[PDB]
Amino acid sequence: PIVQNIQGQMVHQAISPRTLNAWVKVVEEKAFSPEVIPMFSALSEGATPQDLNTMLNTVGGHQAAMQMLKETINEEAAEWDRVHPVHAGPIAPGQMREPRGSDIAGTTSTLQEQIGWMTNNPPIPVGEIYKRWIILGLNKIVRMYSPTSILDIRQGPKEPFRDYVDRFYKTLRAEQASQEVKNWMTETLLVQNANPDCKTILKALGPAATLEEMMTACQG
Amino acid sequence: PIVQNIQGQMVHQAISPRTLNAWVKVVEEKAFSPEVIPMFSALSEGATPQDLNTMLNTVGGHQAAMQMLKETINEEAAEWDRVHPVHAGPIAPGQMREPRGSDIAGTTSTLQEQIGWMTNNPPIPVGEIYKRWIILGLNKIVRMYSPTSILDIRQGPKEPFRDYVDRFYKTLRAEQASQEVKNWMTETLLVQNANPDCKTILKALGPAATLEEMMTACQG
Amino acid sequence: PIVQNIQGQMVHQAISPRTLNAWVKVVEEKAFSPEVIPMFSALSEGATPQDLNTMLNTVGGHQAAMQMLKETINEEAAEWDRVHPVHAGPIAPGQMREPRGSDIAGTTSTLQEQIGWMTNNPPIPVGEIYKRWIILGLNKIVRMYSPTSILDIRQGPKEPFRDYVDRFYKTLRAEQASQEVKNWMTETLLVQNANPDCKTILKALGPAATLEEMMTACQG
Amino acid sequence: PIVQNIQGQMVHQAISPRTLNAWVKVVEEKAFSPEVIPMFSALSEGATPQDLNTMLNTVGGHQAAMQMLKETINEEAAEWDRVHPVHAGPIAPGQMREPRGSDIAGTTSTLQEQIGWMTNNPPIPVGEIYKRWIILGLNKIVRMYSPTSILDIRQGPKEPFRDYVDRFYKTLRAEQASQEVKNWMTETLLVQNANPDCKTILKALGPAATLEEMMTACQG
Amino acid sequence: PIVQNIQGQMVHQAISPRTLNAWVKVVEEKAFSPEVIPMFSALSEGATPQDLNTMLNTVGGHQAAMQMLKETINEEAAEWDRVHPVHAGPIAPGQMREPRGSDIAGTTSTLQEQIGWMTNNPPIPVGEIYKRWIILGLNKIVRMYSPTSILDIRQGPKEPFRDYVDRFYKTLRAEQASQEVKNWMTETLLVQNANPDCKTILKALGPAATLEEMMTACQG
Amino acid sequence: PIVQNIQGQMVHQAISPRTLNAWVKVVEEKAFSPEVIPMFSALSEGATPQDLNTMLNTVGGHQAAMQMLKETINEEAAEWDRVHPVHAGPIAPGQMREPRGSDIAGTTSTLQEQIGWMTNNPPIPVGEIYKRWIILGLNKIVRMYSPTSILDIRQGPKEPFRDYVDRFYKTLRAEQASQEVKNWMTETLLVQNANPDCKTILKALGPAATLEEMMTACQG
Repeated sequence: PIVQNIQGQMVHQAISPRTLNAWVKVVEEKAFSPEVIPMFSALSEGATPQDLNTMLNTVGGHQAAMQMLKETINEEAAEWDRVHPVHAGPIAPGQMREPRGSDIAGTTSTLQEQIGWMTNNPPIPVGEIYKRWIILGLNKIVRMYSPTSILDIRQGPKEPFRDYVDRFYKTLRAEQASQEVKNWMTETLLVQNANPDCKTILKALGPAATLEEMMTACQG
Repeated sequence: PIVQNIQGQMVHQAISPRTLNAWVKVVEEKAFSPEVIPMFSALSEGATPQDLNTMLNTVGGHQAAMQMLKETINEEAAEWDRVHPVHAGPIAPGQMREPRGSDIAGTTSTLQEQIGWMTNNPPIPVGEIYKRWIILGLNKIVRMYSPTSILDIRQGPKEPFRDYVDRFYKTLRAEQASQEVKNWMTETLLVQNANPDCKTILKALGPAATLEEMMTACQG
Repeated sequence: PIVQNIQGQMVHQAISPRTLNAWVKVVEEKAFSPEVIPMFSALSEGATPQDLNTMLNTVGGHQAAMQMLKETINEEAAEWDRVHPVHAGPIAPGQMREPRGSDIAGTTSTLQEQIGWMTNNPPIPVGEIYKRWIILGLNKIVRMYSPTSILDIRQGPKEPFRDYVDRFYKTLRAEQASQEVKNWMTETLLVQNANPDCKTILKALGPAATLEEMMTACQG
Repeated sequence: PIVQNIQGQMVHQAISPRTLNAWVKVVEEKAFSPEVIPMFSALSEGATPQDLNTMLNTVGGHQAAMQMLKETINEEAAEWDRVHPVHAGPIAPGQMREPRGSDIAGTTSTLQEQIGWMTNNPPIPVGEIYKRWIILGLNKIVRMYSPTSILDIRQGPKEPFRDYVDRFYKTLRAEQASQEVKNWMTETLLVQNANPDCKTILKALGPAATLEEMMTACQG
Repeated sequence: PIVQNIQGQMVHQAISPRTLNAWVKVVEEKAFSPEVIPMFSALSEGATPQDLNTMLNTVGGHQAAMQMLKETINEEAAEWDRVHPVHAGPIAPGQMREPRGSDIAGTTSTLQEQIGWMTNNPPIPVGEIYKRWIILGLNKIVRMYSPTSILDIRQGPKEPFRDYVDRFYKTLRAEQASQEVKNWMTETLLVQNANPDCKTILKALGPAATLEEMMTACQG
Repeated sequence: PIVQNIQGQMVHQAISPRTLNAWVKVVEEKAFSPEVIPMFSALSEGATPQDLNTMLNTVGGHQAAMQMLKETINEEAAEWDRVHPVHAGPIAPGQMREPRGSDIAGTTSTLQEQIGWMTNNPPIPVGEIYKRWIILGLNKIVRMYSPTSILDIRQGPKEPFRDYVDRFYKTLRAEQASQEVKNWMTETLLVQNANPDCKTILKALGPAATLEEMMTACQG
């Protein structure tokens, strides 16, 4: 990943083994849960497409998820090539040729060319584009790992309200259908599926009730 | 988070992966203890709102508590907007606009806008305000996670005074109240709920005795 | 490796103890899984043949695999020396001589000659060729460690489609066939070797079958 | 802490997470040994009272010891405020006001006042006083934590002299008496409490008994 | 060890504690094996003789091996003295004296003299010579630590070919002999000591069969 | 410990928690062995007397050895004060007062005075003097922790020669009576205490025999 110097300029730097070790360990230990996308975006800030291909190929196991991510990256690269055709002929001396989708992916280009793209004037953010594509692929992967659907949630007679709302919001963050649909769901489905006693305790507070009073009602 | 860089010019330095790993580990190992608040306040010194959002997203589990935290952040932003209205219009070329609640919460504010609001003279304390909000939310969470009420703390027949006062002060620190209420409670509740064998000893010392005198009295 | 100094001449640097410890640890911990080749290509970047020989010699155990890798390096060096004539006699100053196969292997050269061949104009990628040879050898090794063949994978009656495709893609990554033949295999045998229920499901799905829709169809 | 820049101003720097991690690790693993006080004084060097409050609040468990430490800090602050009058009214610019005991404790101030008091000319060190108070409190704690007294140490018939002198000097390090009383006891009760055989050996050694001579005499 | 410091002026940098801890760990777990010589050469790149003495003193246990190493260093020093005589007399102000046989081992040579001998132009390769001596000693020690001879390696009746060839090549690498002798040793011993069925299987392939074909013959 | 900067000057630096942790771990895990003195000398290069008092007070357990070290430091300081009396009266403006015997230890002087003493013109090496004293104390400690004497060594009928020579050289390095006496002992006591069969095998080679042939004789 590129790093700025004392005078402000930046140059390529070898990827730290600690970053790769932490990424592989968090992938192994935390599997594919909603909290891998923020850590992935934090680990590889400013990473070249070669570094992202490294961080993806290094993930042993869960090869189906990695194949899904590869297919998503392939579709995004095809759409990028369709929306931005590259020109042919001689290239200007002060400009380097613009990358194609397969080259934005970093599959058929050298590291020096990535560094030249990233440190050009004006700079070309190939790393950020490929990171956005990988984040979309990881969103689709965490959607696939979702164990249950949002509608099938029903609290057991003994399962505490805390565990119920924990499971609910876990699969809700794993759903990621939309934002306003999520807002409507947390109003309706959250109170629609409570245990009868605590259910009517929550209905006593009306729809204006917030989550804090919703929990301290059934609390104790 | 931004940091003083040689010489005297603050530049943006992205959050280090080791800090995120330390935060994930402390939330995994210590769950939601009263001490986490200081560990969180010390791990994120001078952090941009984006860094605090990253540190709150990287949490694994406890989704209910994170939801209460987000809702209290929204409530604090609404109160800030009700107290600090924002006037619309074109901005000054050299001075930045006054941020709204959504600009403080890092939801709709780009990283450059936050860097501006922080490094500008005079500085806008967006980081400290968002930290105060998150600290209020964490106080709510740790006061909710209390297993038993402070009024129910009672010593066993052979439970030593050591573990009794340890558990009592732990629950009292987790409990929420003004300092004078705690000053009254440590004088009215501590000696009364003790074991009678050592309760007589504490009564023999006196009502206004300090903690160390009673502790060395029932020592052994 | 050879770290490129900021706005200055590229300076040689000894391999980091951290890098070597991470390498020996991943070897010992994961044996020879298909990701050890990407992780090796990641750890060893811009490294001299001396660095690569050190990284290979620090490996303890699997001496059969090490001897096979050395035999592959010897075969590659023999082919290089056969298809590339070696010049001799007096050599003009400021121009290094013709690198032999035994020298590009690093068994008959020195760090000075390696750095000279990597700093010449135009540069000669001695490191990038020796790394290519090591990757060919590691590919042979990981093919030898393949427990089962690819044509002999059959889904269990209870073993789910996710686990089946995970094993299938792991064996495909281990497979030695060319990429053009590799595609037809994942297009045909994936749906031709599954259990009858989801087999008929994917048959009703028909052509243009992609992994995402396949896994969404075989749900439940 | 307050790191002194090389040829520059003493720039303030937030406590690194490593310091707090080591502090919580030692206070968790080693409980309250006599040496923890030296390690605490080592980790926190030139630290603001905010840093010391953060280091104390991060301690998890042993809440009775923390309450005793806070009571000791309160007593020291009361004494400081009693024996030092506090000025008020308009204060000349460029000169900070009189530091109060509750203010020298850092409970009624921000980081700016502490940094100003630790940068004034002449300097008024708040850190070296608040650390002194914390060390007095930790000394009271480690004295309270000692399981056995110094006057009640007796060597076992089979237990050798080395283990006996180890326990004796550990309890002496935990002792609360003045240094002259400490010298008196380490001069007399050491030989006055040993096993009769080596007791007579050390009596034959006579006056000017020195520890290495004692341990060389009691050999075998 | 000395290191190239910005810009172009080598200055002395003391050995880092982490390197010493890595060395102690590798001489605690790996103990003495063929892989230790390569690890040692990588941990001590460009080390002054004082650093190598420090790294050889920190080894706990195995005092016989360290004594062998010291005696072989003395023997190499005597041979260097017998081959490179040192003339006595006053030294020139510009250039340094020729190091004696014991000035290499860092016994009577101060650190400043070694730094001079290394940074002078032309440099005196004291570090590489002492490293060659230590490497000869380590080769002696690892050839001594061999449990059995290479002639005694024989495969069990049901012991798979994998473990047999692994153990055989490990003992052959630990053994000390010229590579030319090993070329006959392998073709004479590998096939003969195998299991009778696998013996005939390998003999069916041919005498000059490579290792990979011989392996894939009895694979499984 | 002081550290050099880019301009070449040195200034105080806070002691790293990693150094303290490594020292405490090596002191406890390895207890007292001849290889604790090189580790101590390597860990605290350039450390101020305050840092050495930290590294000594931080050693929990083995308080008798620490008291021996304190007594040795006290005797060395008394001898230093006797051999170098300090002058009275006003001190010159360009010179700082020379440290007394007790102030070399850093017991009654602040850190700033140590830094001024170490970076004066000309510099005064108080740190090196106190390190020499501590190394002498540690030598006496490892002398006391020697389990057996050098003369009592007699190899058992079954104890292998390797274990015998290991124990011999261990307690010989732990003896440190002298260096030429060590050279006489390794000639006489090593050959005088062998098992009769291997004893006469060693006598077959005469006194001119070296250790390598000495061991390979009894080997196998």
